[PDB]
Amino acid sequence: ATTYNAVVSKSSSDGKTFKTIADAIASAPAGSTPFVILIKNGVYNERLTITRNNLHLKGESRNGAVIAAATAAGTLKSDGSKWGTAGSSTITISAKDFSAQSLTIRNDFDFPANQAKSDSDSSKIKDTQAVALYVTKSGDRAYFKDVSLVGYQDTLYVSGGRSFFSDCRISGTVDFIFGDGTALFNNCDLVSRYRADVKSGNVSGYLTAPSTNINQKYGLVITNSRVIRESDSVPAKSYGLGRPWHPTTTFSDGRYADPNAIGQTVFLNTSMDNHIYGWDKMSGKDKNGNTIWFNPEDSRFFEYKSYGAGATVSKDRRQLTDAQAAEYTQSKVLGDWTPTLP
Ligand SMILES: O=C(O)[C@H]1O[C@H](O[C@@H]2[C@H](O)[C@@H](O)[C@@H](O[C@@H]3[C@H](O)[C@@H](O)[C@@H](O[C@@H]4[C@H](O)[C@@H](O)[C@@H](O[C@@H]5[C@H](O)[C@@H](O)[C@@H](O[C@@H]6[C@H](O)[C@@H](O)[C@@H](O)O[C@@H]6C(=O)O)O[C@@H]5C(=O)O)O[C@@H]4C(=O)O)O[C@@H]3C(=O)O)O[C@@H]2C(=O)O)[C@H](O)[C@@H](O)[C@H]1O
Repeated sequence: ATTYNAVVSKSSSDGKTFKTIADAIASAPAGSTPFVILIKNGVYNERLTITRNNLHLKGESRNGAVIAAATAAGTLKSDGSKWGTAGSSTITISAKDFSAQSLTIRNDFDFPANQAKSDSDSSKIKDTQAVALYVTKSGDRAYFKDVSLVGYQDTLYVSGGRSFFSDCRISGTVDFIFGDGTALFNNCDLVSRYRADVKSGNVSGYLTAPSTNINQKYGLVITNSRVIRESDSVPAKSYGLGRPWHPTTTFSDGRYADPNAIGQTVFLNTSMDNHIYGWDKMSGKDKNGNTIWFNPEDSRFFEYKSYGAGATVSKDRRQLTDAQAAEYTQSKVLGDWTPTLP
């Protein structure tokens, strides 16, 4: 009995359909009853901040139903101030029990074109993070099935609660899955993108930059997935599996890189092409204003039965025991939440 409460389409000759996704959401009755919106094939140039609990979007197809906007952290608003990383997001989830199925969410910020600009070009943005999807601390129990997330730097920002990504595609360059949330990814393609601006021998990017608090049991958990390159031009040993993001945070003794954001990234039964070289470090500013490096060996970076050309086992790539791997089942990672579609 999978009926829809609202239908969005590009055709006016469709029937009683909404022209925009924002207008379909608007039609939802107030409160927390389930509301399911069908989004017909088309490119919808909208930015959305979801504040209604129990909201569910279903695209006609992942290939054809697209929600897209172009905004970098360094893009200026009317008041001439920056959007910032969080502010750059095409879709922001600030409610509970959200789901999206069979659709694509993009940030269309043209990172390569930006990088190709002359250094003296005043329109060349330095703050190049451009978030496609941001699940916030108010967005617990967010479920994405057969969803594609497109971007370069900082594609997916996962913060606070639990999220589950299933049969998904996520693409990017630098820290394209990042944040402190519990985010489980199963049967996903994680696509490392070509970088025209990066010299031969230098690092093109990092799949993950977790900021998971040390007292949180689960961070970024990747299972039964495929870590792939976008093209043959993506060089061997050009991408890190993760680096430790210790976010700039305000404390009683000043504002600096969070010492306790000791991120977790775990890969289980995941294929990796040879663009992967291993884990890496990341720098921030400490309480004194000095550079401080956060090292992968000090972080919760683990693999279990990786395979494919990028799957080396070495001292620098710690491996879970079978008994440790059993701790990373969906049931354990997501606790009392079983992701379900309406
Ligand atoms: O509590 C809140 O909710 C909070 O929310 C806001 O905040 C968030 C965040 O919580 C804040 O801490 C802060 O975050 C900063 C930034 O916005 C965020 O994306 C992230 O950034 C990472 C690095 O710290 C940045 O320096 C930057 O990385 C650069 C390059 O951009 C990147 O390409 C790459 O570079 C390569 C090599 O790897 C380098 O070695 C070198 O050779 O250069 C090349 C190259 O240029 O190609 O890595 C470097 C680097 O490592 O420095 O981007 C990183 C990223 O993840 O993309 O963390 C920042 C930080 O910790 O300060 O702001 C966030 C925001 O939304 O603005 C509110 O603002 C806050 O008040 C509060 O409310």
